[PDB]
Amino acid sequence: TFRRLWPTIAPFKAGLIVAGVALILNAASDTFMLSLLKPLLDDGFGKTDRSVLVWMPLVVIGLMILRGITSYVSSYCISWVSGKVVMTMRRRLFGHMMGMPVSFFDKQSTGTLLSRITYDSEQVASSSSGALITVVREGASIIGLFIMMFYYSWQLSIILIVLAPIVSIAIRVVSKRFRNISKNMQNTMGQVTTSAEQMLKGHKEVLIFGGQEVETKRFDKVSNRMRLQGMKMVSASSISDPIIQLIASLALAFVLYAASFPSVMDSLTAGTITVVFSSMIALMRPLKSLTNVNAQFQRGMAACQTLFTILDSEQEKDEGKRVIERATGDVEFRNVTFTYPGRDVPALRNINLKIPAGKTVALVGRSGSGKSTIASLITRFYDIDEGEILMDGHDLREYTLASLRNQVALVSQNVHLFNDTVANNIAYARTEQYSREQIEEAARMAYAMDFINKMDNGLDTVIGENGVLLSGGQRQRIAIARALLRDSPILILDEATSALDTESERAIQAALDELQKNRTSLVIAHRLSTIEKADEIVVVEDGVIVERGTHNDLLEHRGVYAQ
Amino acid sequence: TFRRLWPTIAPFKAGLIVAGVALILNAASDTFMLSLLKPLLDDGFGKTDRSVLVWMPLVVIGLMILRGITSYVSSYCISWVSGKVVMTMRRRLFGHMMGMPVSFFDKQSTGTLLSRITYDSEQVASSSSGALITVVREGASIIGLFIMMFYYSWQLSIILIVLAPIVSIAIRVVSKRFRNISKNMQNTMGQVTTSAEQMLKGHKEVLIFGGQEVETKRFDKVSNRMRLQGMKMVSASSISDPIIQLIASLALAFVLYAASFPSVMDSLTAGTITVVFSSMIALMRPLKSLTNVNAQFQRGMAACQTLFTILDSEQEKDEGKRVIERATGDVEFRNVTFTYPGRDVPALRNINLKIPAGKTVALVGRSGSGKSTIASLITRFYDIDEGEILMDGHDLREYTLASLRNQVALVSQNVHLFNDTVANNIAYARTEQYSREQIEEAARMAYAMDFINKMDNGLDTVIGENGVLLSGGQRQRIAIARALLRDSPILILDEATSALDTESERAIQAALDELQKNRTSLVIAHRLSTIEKADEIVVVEDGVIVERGTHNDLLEHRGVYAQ
Repeated sequence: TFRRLWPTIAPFKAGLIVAGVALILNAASDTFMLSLLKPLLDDGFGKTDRSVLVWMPLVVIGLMILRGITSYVSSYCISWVSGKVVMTMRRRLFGHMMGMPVSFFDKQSTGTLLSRITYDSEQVASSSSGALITVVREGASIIGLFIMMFYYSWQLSIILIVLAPIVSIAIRVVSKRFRNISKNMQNTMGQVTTSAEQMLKGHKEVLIFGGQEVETKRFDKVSNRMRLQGMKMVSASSISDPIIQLIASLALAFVLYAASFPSVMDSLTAGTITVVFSSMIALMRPLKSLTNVNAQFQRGMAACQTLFTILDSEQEKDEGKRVIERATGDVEFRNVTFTYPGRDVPALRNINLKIPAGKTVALVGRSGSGKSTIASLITRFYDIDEGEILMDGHDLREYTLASLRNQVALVSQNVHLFNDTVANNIAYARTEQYSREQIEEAARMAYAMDFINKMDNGLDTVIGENGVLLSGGQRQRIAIARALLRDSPILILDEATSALDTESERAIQAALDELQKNRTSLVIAHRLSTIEKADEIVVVEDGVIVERGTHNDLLEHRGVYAQ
Repeated sequence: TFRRLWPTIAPFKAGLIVAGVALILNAASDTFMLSLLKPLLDDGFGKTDRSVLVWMPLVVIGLMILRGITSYVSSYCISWVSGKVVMTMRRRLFGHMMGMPVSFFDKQSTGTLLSRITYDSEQVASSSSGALITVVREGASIIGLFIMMFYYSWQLSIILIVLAPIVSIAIRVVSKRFRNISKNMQNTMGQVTTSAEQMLKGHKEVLIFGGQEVETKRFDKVSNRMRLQGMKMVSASSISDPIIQLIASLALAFVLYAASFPSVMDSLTAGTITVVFSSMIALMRPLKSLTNVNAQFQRGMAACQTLFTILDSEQEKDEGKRVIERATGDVEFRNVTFTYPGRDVPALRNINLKIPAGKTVALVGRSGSGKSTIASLITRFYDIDEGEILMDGHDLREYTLASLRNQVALVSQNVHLFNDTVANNIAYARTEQYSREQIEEAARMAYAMDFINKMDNGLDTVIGENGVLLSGGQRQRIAIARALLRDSPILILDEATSALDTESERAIQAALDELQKNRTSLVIAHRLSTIEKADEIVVVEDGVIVERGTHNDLLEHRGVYAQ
């Protein structure tokens, strides 16, 4: 139940199994390397036999080469499984995030989603594989050390297997106690840090009201309290390991005393006691690691639960089913009002605008509200809170999203150029339904083939980031070319600020009459030239419409039309 | 950095010396613990059978008690030094931050200054002190271990002091080689991660054009590349430790093979070789710890350099020296252009404005473009780029900043409340000057008797870490009381209340009557009732004044009155 991850890692069980075998060999390498001490001392520097010290360097090098090569094999295989489960997790996560509605993508998570794909998904497999290493390698180290101690000295091994659970619980209970103490001290330290934050935050009022003398005198007390809290934190942290080592040394002294008093014991040779004591020092580390393996694993699976919440989150609802291809019917807004998801202030009041068929009715004015969100409403980026958007005699909630978004083409300057070729970028998604002849025809009709064909290889060069890096005016032309692959009877034109693209601005306008040759066009205009050729103008400020005139007819209540 | 840091830590050299000698004793303790093996293997299981195995465990417990006590003493004393140097660093840094211009706080550095107060100031003492811990301790371990070898086996100790330079340079060079190998792979991983980010930042375009299939395919490609880069990165990272251990094992095997010669043997007892190889295995850690010493001290000095760059930055320009006590003169904005720091668009365009003394000149901006900056210019938060503010017949560059800020008083509902008494938050840096009777009179004139009675102790209640949680109206009434008590000749009413409450609203109205009846007030307004009561209303849009008259006078072109 706590995993919900085994199906994803199931196809790669071979890597886990071979990594476990490699780690078993890794632990056995150190176990045999410590077992070497008995021939090193008994057969070596005890009874004089130098022949055992001739091959002892060679067997040390052999076991160390085994240890290095099996450590690398374990790392490679466990990281291969981690890499492939990360690849599958990121693949599913990205496939689900692309389908998620943009309201989730808008300001709920914008830069941390890369961390979800990159950092948290890495952390899941990193912590899980670290836990598996720490429970296999170190567990087998404990088992091998106890086997060796049983084999060489079953008496001291019995004493050690009596106290090893005892010293394990002694480590675990004091670690938990001091970690809880450190958590309480951390909470207090965070409170004082937030007090310092509040001291820093009112910088403007310190300058006017009085000066820095009182603030410095109070920060002296706050920083002294921070210093005392830090000293107590590090004191509680540094009193932990000494106690653990002291209890481990109590166990060490008990084991050494088990060789002292019983005359039936102390039949060990020098090598046997050396091995059974080096086994204790080599067992201290696995005992310390096995106690903390569950915390690491639970951290990993907590990150994995965080990554699963996004994975199985609500996706973009596709309840509408009306399929539409080349709608000649026009869009109409009837008292539709939209509030931004995240806020409560309606940025768009009841809109009764009906944009006609084939016309170029624009929207004028920086409303700081749902002026731009009408574009989002046409393409169903943000679902309309109340009202109906009726295009071609049917509400947008009835249409299939895939068919509907094919009807609408969005032209802007903030255009995400996909990391592909120019031909694929201006024929994205439907890269096979348009052939390179259509690409050339649309580029020539876009008044944009001159610089595209100038661009290195032409239509087959790479347009992506860290590439040719076309400009914003050139991005307008590329988006217009993508729209001039047609199959988009609804045009929505952002127009940006129209920062003097000049012959490319004339390209935008010539291509705009080419688009509006048959397209129902809604322009969120910031250029008066588009207003001049606009057949109708509706001006919205602060989410409320003020006029529905037409340029010179609109000058009855001028306001800011001159500017 | 350390050259200029050392005076700061100089008064606390006693703690450094005590921690250093404690670490010397800790190193000596663990080396004596290793040295105890020679009695254990010679006078114990060796030639002399018994009469040492009660001495040995008792001395082991004593040495481990010494090890724990010395470790805790070193941790506490080095933490005391770290605390008393970080407290001085934080105090100096905060005293310089309070003196820096508001432009430094306003988006040149966000609330992460707290981190530079807390985190990057800690890391220095965390990196330096830890480096010292790893300098004095591990070196004293090294100086211990070789001596422990020299006392027991000079023959093997010569081989080991030949090799330990060789092993040290081998460890250092392979570590440098593999870190240099790893950082290039890290750069490539960052590049493909940025490519994945650019894939993520196209969600609107992908949804419009239905390229989720193409996006999933290209993300499969980039995620496979990411997985391969991760596998190569962890391979390069995990091929380092095996090579280090193999080189150390070559050194160990060479030592052990040299022990096989008759010249080295015939003097190494069972305990002598045991202590020699125990010293060998214990000598692994200090060398890597010295490499980590160099790395840690470099990182700490980098952080300290960052903090010093923050410390020695340019401060508030206090070149003016003219002192003003009661500024009864009219204020004048005369041909003034202000540009926001970090931006090129002038928030305030070149415009002229008179602020007659004793009059409530109202400044009206719906958008806020250049509205609130007029309040900031008088208080010299942001220095005026062009033009002079002729206050009382002199430029503010001539006036001393302290007196100028004493004359003016900013009033808003966004006023932050200091974590002091209400009697001290109502008089900041003036509670020692204005007596409690004046505090009572200010509370009486502030019409905050109900809210000051909501406080428990009343006049002397503590509004600390949001202890009382005064609301926007309550906070505005406290700031109003502060303005009354300080008796600022110039008032700047933010009027950010924006028609909230009634008793607080009438309190604001009556209190601004008490204030502005004998006090010039540059009011930026949201409530239109204040605008009607205002004498000279100045409508400001896009940094330029459009209409400078009365409500009925400039009703010819209302602009924003009907809103």
